[PDB]
Amino acid sequence: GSGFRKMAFPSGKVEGCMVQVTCGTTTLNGLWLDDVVYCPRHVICTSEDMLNPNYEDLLIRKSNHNFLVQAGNVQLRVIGHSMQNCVLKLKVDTANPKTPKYKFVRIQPGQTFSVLACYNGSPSGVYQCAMRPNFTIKGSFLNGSCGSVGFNIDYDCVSFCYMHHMELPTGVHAGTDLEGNFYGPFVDRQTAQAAGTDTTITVNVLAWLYAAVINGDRWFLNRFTTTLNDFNLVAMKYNYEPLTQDHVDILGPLSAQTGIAVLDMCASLKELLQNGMNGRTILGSALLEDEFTPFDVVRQCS
Amino acid sequence: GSGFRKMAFPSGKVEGCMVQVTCGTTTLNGLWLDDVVYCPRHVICTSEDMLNPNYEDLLIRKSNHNFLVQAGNVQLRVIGHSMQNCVLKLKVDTANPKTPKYKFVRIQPGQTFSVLACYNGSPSGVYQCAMRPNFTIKGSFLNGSCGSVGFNIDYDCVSFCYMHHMELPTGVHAGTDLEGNFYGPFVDRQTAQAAGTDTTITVNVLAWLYAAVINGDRWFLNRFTTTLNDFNLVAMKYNYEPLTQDHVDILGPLSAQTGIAVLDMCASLKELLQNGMNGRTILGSALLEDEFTPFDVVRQCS
Ligand SMILES: *[C@@](O)(c1nc2c(F)cccc2s1)[C@H](C[C@@H]1CCNC1=O)NC(=O)[C@H](CC(C)C)NC(=O)c1cc2c(OC)ccc(F)c2[nH]1
Ligand SMILES: *[C@@](O)(c1nc2c(F)cccc2s1)[C@H](C[C@@H]1CCNC1=O)NC(=O)[C@H](CC(C)C)NC(=O)c1cc2c(OC)ccc(F)c2[nH]1
Repeated sequence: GSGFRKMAFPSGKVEGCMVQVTCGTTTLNGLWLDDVVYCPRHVICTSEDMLNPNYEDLLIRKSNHNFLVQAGNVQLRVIGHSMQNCVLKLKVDTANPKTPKYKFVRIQPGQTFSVLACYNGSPSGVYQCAMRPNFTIKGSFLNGSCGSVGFNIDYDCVSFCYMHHMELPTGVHAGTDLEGNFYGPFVDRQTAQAAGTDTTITVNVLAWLYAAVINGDRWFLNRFTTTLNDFNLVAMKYNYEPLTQDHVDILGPLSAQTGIAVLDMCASLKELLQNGMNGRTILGSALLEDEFTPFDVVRQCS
Repeated sequence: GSGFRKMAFPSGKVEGCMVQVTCGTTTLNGLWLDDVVYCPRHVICTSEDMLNPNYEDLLIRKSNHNFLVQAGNVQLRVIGHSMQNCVLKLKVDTANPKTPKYKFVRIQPGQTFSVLACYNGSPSGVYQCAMRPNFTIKGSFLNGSCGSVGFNIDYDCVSFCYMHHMELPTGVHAGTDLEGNFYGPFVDRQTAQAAGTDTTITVNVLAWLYAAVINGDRWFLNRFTTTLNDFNLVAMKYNYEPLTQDHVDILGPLSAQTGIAVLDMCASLKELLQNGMNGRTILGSALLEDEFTPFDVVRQCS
């Protein structure tokens, strides 16, 4: 009721769409919706192609009949293929009977989603992640994970937002939306790529402070307010992400529920940043949590 | 390498089993396997009853027609009912086509499982919990969550280990196995109930220290070793469970993968208990985490 546990969405509706896609001996995960399978285009790369592939040229050598698509051990015959940015669309001869109501959405930095981690078309586990401000995710992914998807569920409709492509040297992860456009500055090639410096997701820290208040932990409230501009300028000095107008908007329901204005909570956070945690804790921890969204708090705390 | 997240089992095989069970104005969740629906017996209760319910009496006072079972928006027909401890078994006349392979297990304290949180028969979220040494679980359960289940998945077999009954005043949770026997000293009546004192699950803290090493977080390591007995003396002083030789053996794979002997890792943990974490974090946490088992770590980190 107030465990503030990271909670994933139930994965069944996505489990019902996971397939494997093979070229030669390279097998990736794909997403089967209606009569189309979406997967990372680099399923077509050999070891020698991967360092700087010419995807257009590599694809020229591929026919429908070189792609093995399987649902478990059942083959789906490919009847068409095209490349859209960094994903392959394979048209197949069978419409997925388990296709949920779905959309493809591009998530915003700081938003969260569930990841269904899959190996050889086979679901291994589900966890919740945030899209960091530098457009990486702190996932958990082994060899074989590429094509695993991230999603949100809204009353029976699955919003697909992420497909996995890459691990960076820092151990973080990078990927695309379901139209194949990378989040952040990354490219699908076998190089060491550097992420921007990561920042704290301010909007989620504020959600967490609201959640603390809702559960009666409110020692850190002060009597002051701030302007949004002033707060944002101070936030950046502490490696906190500035608030957007969307962020202020989504804290509105939590503001209404506690009666504490968004900018009063910002002024309370501002004092915690400047004065430190005093020694004390909040909902148990001396660490401020930044991967609980306003929506997550609303969903699991009121 | 992998990264490291609190990971639940894909919940699809359990979502296909969830139904809604109503008796009077009480609605909760049931689990529909073959031609039986399992749910918490106190669906049969109205308000007065709930303080000192005589369940045998209450159950003989019901007929099959009093039980409204719904799968989606299709009423199932109840043709039979019995009671097994705190669980009600409703025989229906239609078998569940999505019934997975399953068994019913009673887990030991320290073991983890996934919880599919449900409301009105509808899956809402999934998360990973551990059975605490005081037989509570730290979940996120609200009104309407009763009948939600916990489970592990073992090679396409679902092991059901938990059904949800109660929130304690402290905000932790209590429930039964699928045989209807409570974990811990709790009772299904409408009263405020305290738990015994909790302890930290030491074998899990060690597994998580191994996960930290595998993911490149090493500051807490030291050159020392301890005996198992001396480790246990200190552990028990700090309210940590004793580590058995069986625990040592189960950490073997992670020991091998990292080249850190179990009793070396115990010396690290002893220094963390005595000296604290001195402002640093491990895998982003400022507290020692005890809700990953050795198997959880192995399965996730190779
Ligand atoms: C995928 O699972 C993919 N694996 C393959 C494959 F084996 C053959 C062809 C295509 C693909 S996609 C994998 C997921 C990684 C694996 C480790 N944890 C992960 O999340 N993605 C990769 O292996 C990608 C593949 C490119 C998109 C073509 N490469 C990297 O993630 C990668 C390469 C790197 C180098 O190269 C010199 C240096 C440092 C580095 F951090 C790095 N990362
Ligand atoms: C269930 O979902 C159930 N709800 C009902 C119900 F509304 C009517 C009849 C039967 C049931 S089972 C719910 C889950 C709880 C609700 C809050 N968060 C949860 O996880 N379980 C309960 O409400 C149980 C029911 C008993 C088993 C009979 N009761 C408690 O959890 C409960 C009762 C408490 C009191 O009673 C005076 C005091 C303090 C307290 F913390 C407490 N908890």
